[PDB]
This record gives sequence, structure tokens and C-alpha cells, in this order.
Amino acid sequence: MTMMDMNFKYCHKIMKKHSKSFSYAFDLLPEDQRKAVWAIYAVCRKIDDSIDVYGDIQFLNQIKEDIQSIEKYPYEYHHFQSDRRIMMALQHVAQHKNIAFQSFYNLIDTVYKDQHFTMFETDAELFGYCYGVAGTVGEVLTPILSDHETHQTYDVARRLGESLQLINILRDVGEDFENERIYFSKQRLKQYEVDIAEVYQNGVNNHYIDLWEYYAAIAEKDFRDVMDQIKVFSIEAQPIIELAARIYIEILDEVRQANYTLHERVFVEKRKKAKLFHEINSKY
Ligand SMILES: O[C@]1(c2ccc(-c3ccccc3)cc2)CN2CCC1CC2
Repeated sequence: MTMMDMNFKYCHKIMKKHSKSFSYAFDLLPEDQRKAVWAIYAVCRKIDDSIDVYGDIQFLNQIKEDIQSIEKYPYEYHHFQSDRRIMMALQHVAQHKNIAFQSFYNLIDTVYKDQHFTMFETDAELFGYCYGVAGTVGEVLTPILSDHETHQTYDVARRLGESLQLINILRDVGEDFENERIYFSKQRLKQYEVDIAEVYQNGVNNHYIDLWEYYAAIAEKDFRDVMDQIKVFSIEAQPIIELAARIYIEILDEVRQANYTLHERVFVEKRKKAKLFHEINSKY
């Protein structure tokens, strides 16, 4: 085990802990590709959690300066300000892959903004947020998951990211509400006559279910479009990306099965993930 192995194993630990689904799928990649995914994923996770370290932007600005160091001097030795292990691994990735740094910076700006969170007026703003927080992650992963990147590769990977985020939102309505977040748009909440606080207090009803299903059908159509364009990705990543996605699409059924509850986080059992992999592994 080298020092660099240790940095990657740490990145792996961050990804497994926070997402058993993506870990389950992406750990099936060939060794150099999965390690690159762990490092990008861990960086993104550190960005998402940065504000809560002290309670302000300090740690986030240090991550950003780390990433800028890597971009400007990819082969120089850096004394990293934030998480050294993760930044050494990201730097190692960047020496082998064309990383879209502006995509990390977009993610970072979305985090800064999310400090003065106000609800989205319209769905267009919600979809902007899904880009910021998750389409950006798809962009950064693109060179890892595909042999030759075109605008279409980025477009697909970006749409996949945003569709996964929409599914997250639909899974976490109640938990987000507790943390003073609602991600459904004001336009759409008014249209369907739905008040999240009221639903959190009194349970689901037909209006909420219609609103929830409105968004679920968006996520599902987007997912179908990604699946139909799966060939943009490397041959080894295709089944894995299909699995990651299918596991996530299954979250929607878990929600309906639990009657759209706002008081627990539903999940797709590990044994179910393995069933979907069998279904897919056959096709490939
Ligand atoms: O977990 C994030 C994420 C979302 C989407 C993809 C993705 C994965 C594969 C392809 C495209 C995107 C990765 C990570 C990272 N972070 C901000 C948003 C969510 C929650 C915390």
C-alpha cells in the first residue's frame, strides 16, 4: 500500500458512507476508473458539507483555493489548505484526465448561494439548482466514464445528474422540510394547492401525490432519454451507469410503497440492488 493508495482508500470511505447506491455501482468499474470516481465524488461531498465545519465560508474558500492550485499548477507540489488526502488524489486524477474545473466552480457557487436559500419561484430555477449541484458532477465525471467526449457525452451525463438530484429531492421531502428547505417550486406548489408544512403535519392527500408524481414523471422521462443515449459512454461504464440509474429510479417506487411518507427516508435494500445488477448484467 502506497501513500497514494491510502488517499484513494480514504476517498472510497467517504463515498461508501454517504451513498451506498453509487458506491455499489461505481465500485464495479475497472480500478483506475473507480479510483478517479472516488476522488471526484469525495471532493464534491467535502464541498457539500463545508459550511457546517465552522458555520461559515472559511473551509469552502480553502477547498476552492486547493482546486485552483491544481488547475493552475497540475504537476507542482502543493501544501493543501483543506483536506490533503482528497486533494492529492484529485491532483493525481487531473494529471491523467481532462477535468472540467469550471464545473467544480459552478458547484461551489451553488453552495455559497445555498447559504441565503430562498425557495424557487419557478421550475426553471429548480432545474438550475439541479444543474448547479448535480449536473456539474456529471460534467466532471464525463472524461472518466467515456473514451472520447463530445458535447453529447456532457449533455447526457449532465441530464443524468440532474435526474438523480430530482429523485433525491423526491426521496427527502420531509427531511429537507425539517432543515427548512423546500425544493418544489412556488409556481408548482400553488398550482397543485399544496403546503409542505400542512402535509408534514397532517399526512399526504391527493394534491400532494399529484404534485410529487408531476416531478417523478419528469425524472423518469429524463432517465429514459439517458438510457437511450447510453452509448456515449465507454463500454465498461455503460452497464454500471445503467445500474446506478436503475437503483435510483427504484427509489421512486420505494417512496410510493411507503405512501409518500414525510417522516422517514426510504431506501433500496442491498439485495434489491443485486437483483437489478443481475437483470442488467444479463443484457450486457
Ligand atoms: O451526491 C451528490 C451527487 C449528485 C449526482 C451525482 C452524479 C453521479 C453520476 C453522474 C452524474 C451525477 C453525484 C453526486 C453530491 N452532492 C450534491 C448533490 C448530491 C448530494 C450531495
